[PDB]
Amino acid sequence: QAVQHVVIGPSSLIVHFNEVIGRGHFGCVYHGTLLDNDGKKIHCAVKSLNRITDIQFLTEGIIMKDFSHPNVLSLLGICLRSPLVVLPYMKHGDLRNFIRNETHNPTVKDLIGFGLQVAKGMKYLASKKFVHRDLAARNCMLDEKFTVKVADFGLARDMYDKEYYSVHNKTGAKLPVKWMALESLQTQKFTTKSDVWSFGVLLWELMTRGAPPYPDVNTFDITVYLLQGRRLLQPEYCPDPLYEVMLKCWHPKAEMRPSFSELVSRISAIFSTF
Ligand SMILES: CN1CCN(c2cnc3cc(C(F)(F)F)cc(NCc4cccc([N+](=O)[O-])c4)c3c2)CC1
Repeated sequence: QAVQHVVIGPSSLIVHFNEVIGRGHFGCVYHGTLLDNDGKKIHCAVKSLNRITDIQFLTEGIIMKDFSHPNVLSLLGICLRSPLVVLPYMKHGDLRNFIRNETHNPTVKDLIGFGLQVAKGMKYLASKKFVHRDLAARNCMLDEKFTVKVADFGLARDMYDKEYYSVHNKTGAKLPVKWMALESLQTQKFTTKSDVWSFGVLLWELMTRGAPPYPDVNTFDITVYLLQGRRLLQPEYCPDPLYEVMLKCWHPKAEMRPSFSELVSRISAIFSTF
């Protein structure tokens, strides 16, 4: 109820409804224009929540206001007036689309840096005891300054690409099966260590420039596949030490996996060497 420090004046926001920039299960995302404190016009992304009809409990992602880090998506505010969420505009869309685009030329070193940037955002989130539960290349955003923001959390949580989700049907939980840690597929619960397993998959996505993981393994078999110790193979252009980092993320023992803080050290070292 004490949300007032996040409310945006409706006469201070223009939502360009004719320009859908995204569609999630909870509602569309539009290009918008925001009048900032300094009185300057700024681009923004506005997310409508029209699908959620009854209940409000979603707004218990309001804790995202307290989050602040260059690699985590900030909340600009909410506009009441279907409640609307106002978020920064991300020039290059989701990380995975950006790298999949053949008219783009990210270098091998760009690709590793995107990876490090995510590692830093996850480091920050881990320390605030925040578990993401759906880290993947399609859920990171890339701004004009080519800064990666970890997204799809808090008021921005949604499915923007249902292709890779299963819906549990008993709990309604949305499960991105090919990004999920082994223990998660078995117990259906998520921890920082399961975020670390997903981060590994994210890395692999980067080095393949957004190839689909385990293309020849069907969704059912994925579990025995992992139980047998099979893992994603090294991409043609992934430096040996980086692949080594991926393997650590997928150790069958969660406690055995590196922290996000260790991942920041290792990737940063790799980013500088060569
Ligand atoms: C044609 N273009 C691609 C999309 N465009 C944008 C630009 N900014 C966006 C900002 C957000 C937000 F800040 F809310 F995160 C969301 C967009 N699209 C929905 C979306 C797609 C993929 C992932 C996520 N996400 O929350 O991880 C969200 C956004 C889509 C830019 C121009």
